[PDB]
Amino acid sequence: SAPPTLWSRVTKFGSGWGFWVSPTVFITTTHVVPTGVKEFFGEPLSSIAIHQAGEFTQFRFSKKMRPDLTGMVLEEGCPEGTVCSVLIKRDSGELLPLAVRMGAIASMRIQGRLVHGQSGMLLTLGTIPGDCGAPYVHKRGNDWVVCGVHAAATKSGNTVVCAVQAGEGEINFE
Amino acid sequence: SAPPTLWSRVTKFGSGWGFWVSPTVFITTTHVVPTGVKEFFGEPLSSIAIHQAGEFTQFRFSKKMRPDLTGMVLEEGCPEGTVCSVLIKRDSGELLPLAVRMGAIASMRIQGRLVHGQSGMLLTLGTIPGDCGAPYVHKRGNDWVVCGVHAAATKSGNTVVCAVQAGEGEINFE
Repeated sequence: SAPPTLWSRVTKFGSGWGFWVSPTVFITTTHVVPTGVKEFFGEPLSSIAIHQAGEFTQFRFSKKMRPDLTGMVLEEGCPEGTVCSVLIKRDSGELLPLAVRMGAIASMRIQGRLVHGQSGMLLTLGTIPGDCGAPYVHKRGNDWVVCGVHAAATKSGNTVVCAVQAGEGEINFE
Repeated sequence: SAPPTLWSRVTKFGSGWGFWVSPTVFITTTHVVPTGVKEFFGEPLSSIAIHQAGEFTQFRFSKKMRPDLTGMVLEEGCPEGTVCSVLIKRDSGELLPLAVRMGAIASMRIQGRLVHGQSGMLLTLGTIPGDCGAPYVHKRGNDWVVCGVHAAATKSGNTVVCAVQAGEGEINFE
């Protein structure tokens, strides 16, 4: 079970959520990012290094925004076959950690677009519209690491997709 | 473990393999299908109903080619999260059943192309060039069913991709 400080990194943001990886680094899902604003968390956009790759968005602020936090490992994608936890917060405040077995990084057709991400199968009460941005995490030893942020899910809800940093690894026909 | 008759359905074909689903139906991987020939298994192409969808190829012959076989269930894709077996035959005759936990149906970038298929993670000695066409199977009760045919694999070999019948199911941003 995630400690309270880990949950405290999960942060309401735009139409979804985001995650404080460190005092200065915040990750979220591209499509939830508020548009037509001049600031994020009170900081002018120009003072922020905003990196975006498909559905994966990262902010690095020039000042410490969460100095209470230690830096956490951000993996480029979740270990295939690993059971990760999606740290879902609901608007009510309810915490809903969901266990998901991670699959492959690939592109999924989502509402007309081919979206690069990583799929997983819900093991656990699933994800719902508004959950986008919630972090996918797992433990390595006594530490938690984050590997993706929630983006989408199948109609049944049994399959979820998170945005990741990793690109398209080498696959060959056999 | 698969019975000898199940293995007997796995059939050398072109640059890979194919699988007899029934006395008249044979499935294989599109890219292994021999080109510039007039017959398959001694039957004129015109007497064959050849169906192709991406890397999934199916033949239905107009005569019984394997009357020794009972019809087997062909699933449109493998159950996500299920441990399937890839029934690999090697050119030497060696049988190499590999256990693979199946992931999501999606598109993978493979040598420049976005290829529709289903990925899985090798659990078990992996797949090698020449294995394409080998069936992905699992048991339901006392029966075996087939759900895909081998197409490709990552450089590490830890991730494999089979061609399937199923199309792109509904996914929505959350």
